[PDB]
Amino acid sequence: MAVVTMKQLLDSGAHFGHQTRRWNPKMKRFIFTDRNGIYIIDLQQTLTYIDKAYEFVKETVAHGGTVLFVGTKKQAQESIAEEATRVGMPYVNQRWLGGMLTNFSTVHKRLQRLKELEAMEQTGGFEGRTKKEILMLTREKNKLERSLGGIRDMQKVPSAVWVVDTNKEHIAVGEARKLGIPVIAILDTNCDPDVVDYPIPGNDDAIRSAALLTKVIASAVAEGLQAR
RNA sequence: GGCCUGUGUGCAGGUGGUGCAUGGCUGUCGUCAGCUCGUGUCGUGAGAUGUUGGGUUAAGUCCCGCAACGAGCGCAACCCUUGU
Repeated sequence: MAVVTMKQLLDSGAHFGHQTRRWNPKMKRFIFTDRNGIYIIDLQQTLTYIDKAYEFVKETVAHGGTVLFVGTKKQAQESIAEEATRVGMPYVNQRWLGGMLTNFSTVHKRLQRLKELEAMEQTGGFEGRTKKEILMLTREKNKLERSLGGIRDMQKVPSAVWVVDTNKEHIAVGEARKLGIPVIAILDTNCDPDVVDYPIPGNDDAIRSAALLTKVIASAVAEGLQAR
């Protein structure tokens, strides 16, 4: 079962991959052909694996669970932010700090610092805070927001992750597979299916495709919530 | 009770030794800006990362990046004096 299909999928350009000289030949299971020097992806496999991952995220969220959206790539980051802001789920789209989920104690302590600074802002304490103090702490708040702002309310150690461009975000994949978390991911030709559990073999270098895949995963988690 | 008196007894006393047994204090590299730690990660491991890289700074000062995130001692500032 899929909310979308080949037509409204390849309207974007998800069927594309990368050139024939940058690819993991584990992808052969998902290769369709080679055209214009790039490989083309088996969208039937993408549909059945979309169904797999949809059922996965649905049952996890219904049992009580959370997905971390990670799309630091420029091609996807704004869409990732949009869907994650809509559904109200944790996300990062600017940078992955090494240790977000495996040094989560420390990263959560710095989230507590962010909330302390936001309570400071609520108090509007500006007169006891000198000028360089105000400016350096605003810069620090902006750093903490750019990095962790998408997960202000996390305190989870979550149950799933949603990756764009494993090659770009190999740190999150390693942290997940080290801590025992499942990762759904957009598998392009340059990616590795051995690390991804419930993949989604689309394009990562295409903004429309990444937005579309984030949208269907967003809808899946929304229905997993509505099933509560 | 104090005070001495001696019998002495304990013992005081030693600027007598060892600063290669020691504290304390000090010098010194150097007021140089560096030295470290927790967690995480990499590595069989010693260890590495952080703390490297680009730029900037008097400065590990700060920024941008970055499997690192942070913290601490140091930097700077708080102090005195001089200058309106």
